Amino acid sequence: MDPLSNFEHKVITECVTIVLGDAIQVAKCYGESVLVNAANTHLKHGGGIAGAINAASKGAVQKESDEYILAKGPLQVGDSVLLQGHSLAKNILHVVGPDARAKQDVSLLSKCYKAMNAYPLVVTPLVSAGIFGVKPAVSFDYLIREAKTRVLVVVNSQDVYKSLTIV
Ligand SMILES: Nc1ncnc2c1ncn2[C@@H]1O[C@H](COP(=O)(O)OP(=O)(O)OC[C@H]2O[C@@H](O)[C@H](O)[C@@H]2O)[C@@H](O)[C@H]1O
Repeated sequence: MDPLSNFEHKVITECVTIVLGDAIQVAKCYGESVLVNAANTHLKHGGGIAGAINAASKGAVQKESDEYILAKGPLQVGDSVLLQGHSLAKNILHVVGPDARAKQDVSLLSKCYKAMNAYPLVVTPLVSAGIFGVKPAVSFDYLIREAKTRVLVVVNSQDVYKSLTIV
């Protein structure tokens, strides 16, 4: 009855556990979880996890996101918005990490990860660690520092996983 017994994982803190795998697969195991999307300011879900989440939703995520942006305008870097879960999770928290390519302030990861504490169980990638160019260890450091809730941080690369878990 513990989904983590079926996954390669390491307990990091009493709050945070890191899992090697696919964040969408992990979130599907926890019906009351919130799944984080590593988004951009306009919720245009291209290429990384965001595109996978949109594909998993058969486009419904993008349609919702389109509507949201036209109603409310774009997010600022470091902001987040809770949107529907689309049967992937209870809800999807779209979080806008800093894009190092744009020279944005990496410390805005503090705000990103703080936004997760509103929810009792969160499944998240390492925000800003892919297309956005922030080192996985930097992103993980922020998460570890900020977490005050149950967080499953999920990494799809064994190489990233081992870089973060072997001490
Ligand atoms: N399904 C997944 N499960 C877990 N980890 C994942 C998954 N897919 C990607 N990753 C990893 O999650 C981290 C976050 O990577 P990105 O998705 O590229 O996120 P980010 O760097 O915040 O870039 C966001 C930007 O990319 C676009 O998808 C998004 O529209 C935005 O423009 C990276 O280490 C990436 O390899």
